[PDB]
Amino acid sequence: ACTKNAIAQTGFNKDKYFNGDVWYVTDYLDLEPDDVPKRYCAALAAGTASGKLKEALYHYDPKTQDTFYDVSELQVESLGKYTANFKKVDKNGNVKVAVTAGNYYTFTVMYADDSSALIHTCLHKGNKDLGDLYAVLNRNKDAAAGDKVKSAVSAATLEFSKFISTKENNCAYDNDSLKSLLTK
Ligand code: HEM
Ligand SMILES: N[C@@H](CCS)C(=O)O
Repeated sequence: ACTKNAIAQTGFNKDKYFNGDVWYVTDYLDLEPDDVPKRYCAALAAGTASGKLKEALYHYDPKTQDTFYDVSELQVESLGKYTANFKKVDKNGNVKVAVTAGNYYTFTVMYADDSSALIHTCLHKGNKDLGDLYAVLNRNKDAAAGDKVKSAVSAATLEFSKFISTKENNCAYDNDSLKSLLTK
């Protein structure tokens, strides 16, 4: 279960974050890691399509090859805090699993600038029991975390040394599909 009420960045710039470009997860902190953690790579595009906030997600497990995409409309709870009903889609946006109540994640932007971000997310999916996840994002895949985002990790009272890096995972990313999914 999730346990954190993450605080959104003061002065969060939504238009800059939701600009249609891609964010890569470079490091993450899972508060309830499984006994045997599945080391996935992940990226997202966040944008506005016809006035609606949207996110497209990409997950890739470089060992199992499991690969899946999602698209969500985001609903606003407050500035920088969203609730997202996801639908699983193929890379082209064709629906594989429809939106359903109880399948959603919350998403809080704790820090963001031009090139980096720190987010919190809580996933709810069926009758699964999932926990909090923090993620460091960068506009450049596998970019080393800079001082601004690392300081934000500290200011959130988290220890960056506890985060798991994706940068040495032999990750590959379908960024063109992520961008085009924003309309789907
Ligand atoms: C490296 C970072 C991440 C890892 C290691 C990771 C891992 C996973 C895993 C193992 C699952 C399968 C859950 C299950 O069904 O048992 C999953 C699903 C999911 N994750 Fe992540 N995740 C990451 C980042 C993110 C981010 C940043 C978001 C939201 C912005 C997100 C949203 C979701 C959603 C919505 C699903 C369910 C998709 C579906 O069933 O259609 N994940 N992730
Ligand atoms: N909260 C998720 C992290 C990946 S989205 C989990 O419990 O595995």
